[PDB]
Amino acid sequence: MRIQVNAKGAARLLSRHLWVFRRDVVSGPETPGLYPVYWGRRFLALALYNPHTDLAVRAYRFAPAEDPVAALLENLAQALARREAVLRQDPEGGYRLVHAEGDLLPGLVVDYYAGHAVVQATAHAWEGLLPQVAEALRPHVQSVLAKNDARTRELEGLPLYVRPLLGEVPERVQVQEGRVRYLVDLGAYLDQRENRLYMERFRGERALDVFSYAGGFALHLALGFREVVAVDSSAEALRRAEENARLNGLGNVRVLEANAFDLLRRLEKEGERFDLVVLDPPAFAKGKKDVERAYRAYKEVNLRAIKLLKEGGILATASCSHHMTEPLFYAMVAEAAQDAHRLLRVVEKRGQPFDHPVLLNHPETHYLKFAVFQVL
Amino acid sequence: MRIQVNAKGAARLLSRHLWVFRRDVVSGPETPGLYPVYWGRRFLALALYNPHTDLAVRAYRFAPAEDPVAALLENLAQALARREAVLRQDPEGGYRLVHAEGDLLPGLVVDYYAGHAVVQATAHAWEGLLPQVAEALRPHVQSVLAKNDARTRELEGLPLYVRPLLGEVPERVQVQEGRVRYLVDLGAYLDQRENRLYMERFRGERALDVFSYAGGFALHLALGFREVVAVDSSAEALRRAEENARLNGLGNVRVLEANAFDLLRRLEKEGERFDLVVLDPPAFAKGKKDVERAYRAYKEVNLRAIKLLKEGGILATASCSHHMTEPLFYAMVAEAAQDAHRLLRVVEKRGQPFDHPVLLNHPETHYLKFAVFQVL
Ligand SMILES: Nc1ncnc2c1ncn2[C@@H]1O[C@H](CSCC[C@H](N)C(=O)O)[C@@H](O)[C@H]1O
Ligand SMILES: Nc1ncnc2c1ncn2[C@@H]1O[C@H](CSCC[C@H](N)C(=O)O)[C@@H](O)[C@H]1O
Repeated sequence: MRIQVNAKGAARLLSRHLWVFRRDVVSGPETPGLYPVYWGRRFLALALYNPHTDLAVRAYRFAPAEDPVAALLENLAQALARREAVLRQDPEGGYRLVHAEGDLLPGLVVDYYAGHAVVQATAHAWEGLLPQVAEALRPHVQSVLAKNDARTRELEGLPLYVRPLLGEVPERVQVQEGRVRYLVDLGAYLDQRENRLYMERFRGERALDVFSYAGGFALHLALGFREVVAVDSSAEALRRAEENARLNGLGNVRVLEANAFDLLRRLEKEGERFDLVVLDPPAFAKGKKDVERAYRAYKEVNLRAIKLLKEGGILATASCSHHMTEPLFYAMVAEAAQDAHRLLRVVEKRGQPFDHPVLLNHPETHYLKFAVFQVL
Repeated sequence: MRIQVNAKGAARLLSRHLWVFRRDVVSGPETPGLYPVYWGRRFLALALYNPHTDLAVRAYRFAPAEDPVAALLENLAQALARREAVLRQDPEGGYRLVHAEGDLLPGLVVDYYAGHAVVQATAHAWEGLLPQVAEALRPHVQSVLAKNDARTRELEGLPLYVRPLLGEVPERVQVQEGRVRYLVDLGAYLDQRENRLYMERFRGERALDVFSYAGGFALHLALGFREVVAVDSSAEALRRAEENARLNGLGNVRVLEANAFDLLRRLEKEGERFDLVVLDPPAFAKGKKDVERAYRAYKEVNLRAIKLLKEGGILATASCSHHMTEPLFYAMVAEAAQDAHRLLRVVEKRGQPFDHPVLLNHPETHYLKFAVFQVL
């Protein structure tokens, strides 16, 4: 079987982007699987293919190989390899083992929560290879969970479920993130792992960790701040926080359930002023249409946090959405510091950690933005 | 005396940008100096003012102070302070003491080359304060040179010259940059200091440091690469390189005078292939008009270096021009890796070191872009 694509799709794969959408496909196999892609009789790549989706082709190799399935399971080896050296030098931390496209393993995500792996396939061809994927994980895991309930799997013609693929997987587990530890529900945002560690270098009296979830940022901040106030919407989240709090021996970490948009503008009126504020909200946009409205949401919250800071305070602001490009994200923060009539010096601009790889030729692998500013 | 500005200029200073151009000024003192700025009878800031230039106002304080000259010399203290802690923990390295606008000291630049300071005033009001500036520098320098030959000083109505402002300043001096040392002509690009140190983590056979000047990158690379080949135009530059080379005890550092644009496309034909390439060209654009042509220049050289790399090699590419914004710079590198049909993974994205501060509300303080990619 061969996948044929037009001149547009051919150029995309030659520029090294991995996706070819349906409208640029001419002919393709009858069923989902691993097939080679051509532009006439010129080989372009090997790929994960689905004939029933707008995103039809997902390249994982740009050179012909004897066995397409071997080549794939090969990328998985080299992807697990790039980690290991770190997996044995900190077997208790939380790291990503496979970051889909970024590791040339499209539609596959596999996270490591200190021994207990969690696989996540979202491309049809993977579903049947879950047993091989698990085989490569045993030399490092104590178990493997298949969390395939993603609503995204429905577009692929895949069933929604969740269940073990090796050993026995607990209900939860603790992760050693630097000088602190946290729990995961076999919940954890490994993307901000190294940015949370960055925050340990700051000292001060009051710190306000907004959109904190389980208080990942608060635990690190509690080590250098008199008081820390983790804020969130889901009461279930703040709870995991208090739990992570005591588990570390931290008393200076009071939580506070509420809607950040009301809590902030309010704290500004009551005269509340902090030494460091961390903002780490969620997408605010599911589609290219939310970009406009999302921009305002992000702006408000940042404008507000800036006003809550004392002269000299630190602002750590972030975004994880693929709809909030980096130039936009930074434009917004400047729009916020502008309206606030406050001058922010740039402390540092960070992105995604090494275990969440980014491919230049494939923009969609780049979503995390993390910046640290000092108000003057 | 008071400086009056229209509604546009008033908004610029309220958004915390420091410049107000001539067309947004209503009334101002008869001669250059330090005056307060108002929008009607509403105080906006203190500033360095020149009535004969398009760039009329340069804010250095956004609050009224008893003594405008004291406030200025105060910013200078807090600017020298932010360094010192580092100046005593590495008294032999090269650091920037004053980065103009970024330190709220407009039109003033003062570099430290291991004890020997070099001041550079480009705003008229500073010229008469050079003696006070030098006073704040003695507690740290062995001398102070006034390199005021910048062609830019002519717009300000200032004379072009160069001469000592304290002690005796040598003809040259060595700087301790990490695990290597280099010479300066009382020549040195302190902006790339911390990016050169970053490069020490790489190992490999052949490394090609293009646009190297005195071989700052080559000296660091020689520590982990079999051979290193510093390239440049000015033969006088490569010479300082060989000198810096032997001074470190490095034999694996051959230089090569030539025009990078010819040398690269050529090396591609001769089949030359490297393990790491560093590109650190100059502006390529003096004005907003060169942006178009500059873009192509930057693109070519990057496209070429990418083709010279082996599968797995590292590319460290940079830009120091204020006309090549960051999104443009990264677009160009993607355009290059695209045309090259090579897939580049992002190793790291860095900017300017702490001693070359950037102000969010004032874009012109941000010019350095430094990125590291791994070809796959
Ligand atoms: N409108 C809203 N107001 C306040 N918090 C919200 C919100 N909408 C979502 N959130 C919370 O924002 C959080 C984003 S995830 C936070 C990640 C956390 N800092 C870590 O590093 O682990 C979620 O926990 C979510 O419950
Ligand atoms: N057309 C050209 N071809 C090759 N090199 C050039 C060039 N134009 C300018 N250069 C060289 O590019 C260099 C830019 S400065 C290099 C900085 C150096 N890497 C350091 O870290 O100290 C200068 O030394 C300049 O002489």
